[PDB]
Amino acid sequence: QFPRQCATVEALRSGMCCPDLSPVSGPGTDRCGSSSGRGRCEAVTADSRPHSPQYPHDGRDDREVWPLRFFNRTCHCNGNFSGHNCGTCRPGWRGAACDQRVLIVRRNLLDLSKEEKNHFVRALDMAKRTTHPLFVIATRRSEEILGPDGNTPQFENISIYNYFVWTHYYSVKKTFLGVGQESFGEVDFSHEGPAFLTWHRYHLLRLEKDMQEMLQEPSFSLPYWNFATGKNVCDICTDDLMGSRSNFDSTLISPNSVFSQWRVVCDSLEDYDTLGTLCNSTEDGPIRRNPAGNVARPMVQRLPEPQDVAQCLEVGLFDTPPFYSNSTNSFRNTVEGYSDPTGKYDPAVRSLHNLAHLFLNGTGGQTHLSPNDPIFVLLHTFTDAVFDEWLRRYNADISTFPLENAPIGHNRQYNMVPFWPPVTNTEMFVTAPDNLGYTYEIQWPSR
Ligand SMILES: *[C@@H]1O[C@H](CO[C@@H]2O[C@@H](C)[C@@H](O)[C@@H](O)[C@@H]2O)[C@@H](O[C@@H]2O[C@H](CO)[C@@H](O[C@@H]3O[C@H](CO[C@H]4O[C@H](CO)[C@@H](O)[C@H](O)[C@@H]4O)[C@@H](O)[C@H](O[C@H]4O[C@H](CO)[C@@H](O)[C@H](O)[C@@H]4O)[C@@H]3O)[C@H](O)[C@H]2NC(C)=O)[C@H](O)[C@H]1NC(C)=O
Ligand SMILES: *[C@@H]1O[C@H](CO)[C@@H](O[C@@H]2O[C@H](CO)[C@@H](O[C@@H]3O[C@H](CO[C@H]4O[C@H](CO)[C@@H](O)[C@H](O)[C@@H]4O)[C@@H](O)[C@H](O)[C@@H]3O)[C@H](O)[C@H]2NC(C)=O)[C@H](O)[C@H]1NC(C)=O
Ligand SMILES: *[C@@H]1O[C@H](CO)[C@@H](O[C@@H]2O[C@H](CO)[C@@H](O[C@@H]3O[C@H](CO)[C@@H](O)[C@H](O)[C@@H]3O)[C@H](O)[C@H]2NC(C)=O)[C@H](O)[C@H]1NC(C)=O
Ligand SMILES: *[C@@H]1O[C@H](CO[C@@H]2O[C@@H](C)[C@@H](O)[C@@H](O)[C@@H]2O)[C@@H](O[C@@H]2O[C@H](CO)[C@@H](O)[C@H](O)[C@H]2NC(C)=O)[C@H](O)[C@H]1NC(C)=O
Ligand SMILES: *[C@@H]1O[C@H](CO[C@@H]2O[C@@H](C)[C@@H](O)[C@@H](O)[C@@H]2O)[C@@H](O[C@@H]2O[C@H](CO)[C@@H](O)[C@H](O)[C@H]2NC(C)=O)[C@H](O)[C@H]1NC(C)=O
Ligand SMILES: *[C@@H]1O[C@H](CO)[C@@H](O)[C@H](O)[C@H]1NC(C)=O
Ligand SMILES: [Zn+2]
Ligand SMILES: [Zn+2]
Ligand SMILES: [Zn+2]
Ligand SMILES: [Zn+2]
Ligand SMILES: [Zn+2]
Repeated sequence: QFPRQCATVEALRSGMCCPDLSPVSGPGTDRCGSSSGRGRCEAVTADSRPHSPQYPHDGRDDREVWPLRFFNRTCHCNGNFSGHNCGTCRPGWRGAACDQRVLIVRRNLLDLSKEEKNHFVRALDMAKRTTHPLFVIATRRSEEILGPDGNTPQFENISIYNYFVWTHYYSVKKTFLGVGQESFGEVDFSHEGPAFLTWHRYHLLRLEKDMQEMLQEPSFSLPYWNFATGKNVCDICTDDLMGSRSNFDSTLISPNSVFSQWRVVCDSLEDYDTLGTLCNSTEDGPIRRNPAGNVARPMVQRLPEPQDVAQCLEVGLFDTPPFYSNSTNSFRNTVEGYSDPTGKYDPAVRSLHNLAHLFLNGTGGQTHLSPNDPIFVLLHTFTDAVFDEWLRRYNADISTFPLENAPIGHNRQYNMVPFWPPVTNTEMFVTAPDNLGYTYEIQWPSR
């Protein structure tokens, strides 16, 4: 989850992740672009406030108070600069002085031209195969991060797209259970709590930026899938888009799609939970997808109705106690899909976002794997657009987003795990057009 240049013995020893930008006088000369005034190496701010109760709780999880288990100093950027070394710009700005406004437009995948559809599928396929230029991932927990001989960092290179899968995995995986140790209650830093929407928004912003850099196309934008159609089919499961069903195995993707060649990451839960390792960059096994084919669970065999979206946008409180999968009259819990579209909780219901995932009946609907299916991108940009419209309706009213006692990872000033550099739920809780450099071309149902 860290810049390559800080995944070292010295950097972990110093507790500093403050890489050079333009070090002309030898190493360590231009930390955070300080020599041009772009930023400075400073102490990190991490959320101190208490999280909702956990039984048991020994507090040894590396994700608590992220990222202080690893680094306590980072680059704090000035003005409109940003990035791990202050070498780029805040979203909505570009140029060497980061003084030129930019606005990109996220569009319905089906409204794209034939040529733009092909461009998008080629870009995703390239992200799947190209090494992330900046980040490396840990294969081991903190206490074993330097290897058996105490001098070998257990980090691996990873593709742009696989890094997107890994960060989601790391946010949901179980805290490691030794011998004789009673099983902990489950935690989730990115679902089942108010950080659901701010977490997934940043996730997307980072993938978009990585792909813009990979293509050298500053204007590249992620499109969205309008899943609120009521349909009994996936209307983007064609061989020019996300891939139709294989005629040889109805849970596989058509071999006339590039996505039939993708192999998934993070699918060895049993090894992670027994050996106490983390997901590494080795791929293993194809995407499984089978839209509408969950015969056991019939409620999951049709997609959300258009009016499900108009209804959830009436729910006027962002979230409500106890800030969890059983909140009621919570906009967040409604869009996430644990409560019906009017606001009303009910443990049997699956709506909106959760329904879209479960409809896929495969890789796309297991929480540790789901981003391995690229439909995840398009389902999350749609979910984000609903979030953005709610932010516009209700003047970005953050007041019900709890400062304390939310499930771990979900307090308002938590650094969303495991993103780098540190970034709070607060920073994503803004209207995108004016604050984050992007808008959606979309029409809402008028009820
Ligand atoms: C910011 O980070 C600095 C730590 O760097 C890493 O990054 C953070 C994020 C964590 O991951 C951290 O674990 C990493 O090390 C941090 O400075 C570091 O602070 C630690 C904790 O105080 C220092 O270690 C302690 O040093 C004292 C005194 O130094 C002696 O060193 C040797 C012995 O090894 C001999 O020369 C003498 O005995 C010296 O007196 C030790 O007494 C102490 O040992 C005891 O505590 C540890 C656990 O803390 C036990 O395991 C031992 O058994 C002992 O009971 C520690 O080893 C470390 O030197 C220091 N590093 C540097 C480079 O300065 C800084 O404090 C953080 N800043 C803030 C604001 O938190
Ligand atoms: C995608 O959809 C598939 C079909 O809906 C999902 O598979 C089904 O998942 C359910 C829920 O876990 C399984 O239910 C269990 O069934 C066993 C009994 O097993 C046998 O059931 C029938 C006979 O009744 C038999 O024909 C099957 O071959 C099984 O051997 C119960 O004892 C358990 O308590 C539990 O209810 C189904 O078995 C399973 N069905 C099939 C056809 O596999 C699949 O999980 C979905 N995948 C994803 C990722 O969403
Ligand atoms: C990266 O992650 C993969 C997935 O966890 C690792 O591969 C897996 O490693 C385990 C443990 O070494 C293998 O299990 C063992 O297999 C032997 C031989 O069949 C068996 O006798 C043992 O009882 C044990 O179960 C597992 O098969 C293997 N799976 C795959 C896909 O190869 C891999 O080692 C990780 N890499 C690093 C650098 O940690
Ligand atoms: C992990 O990757 C680094 C960096 O790779 C470079 O940048 C990537 C984004 C991609 O573009 C690669 O094709 C690039 O090569 C590798 O770094 C090289 O490592 C060797 C020795 O390990 C060193 O001699 C080279 O000079 C390094 N180059 C740079 C730019 O740092 C590294 O090897 C990879 N690690 C493993 C285990 O494969
Ligand atoms: C809603 O469900 C919770 C479920 O338990 C916890 O909820 C979150 C805090 C989550 O982050 C996890 O730690 C847990 O799964 C119910 O919590 C219970 O609350 C009662 C009353 O306050 C308490 O005595 C219980 O011990 C809690 N449960 C556990 C597992 O300890 C909560 O009551 C539910 N509320 C509604 C309105 O249904
Ligand atoms: C930088 O960008 C923000 C984002 O909208 C803008 O509001 C602000 O006025 C800008 N300030 C500077 C330092 O130019
Ligand atoms: Zn804790
Ligand atoms: Zn998710
Ligand atoms: Zn291009
Ligand atoms: Zn209908
Ligand atoms: Zn999701």
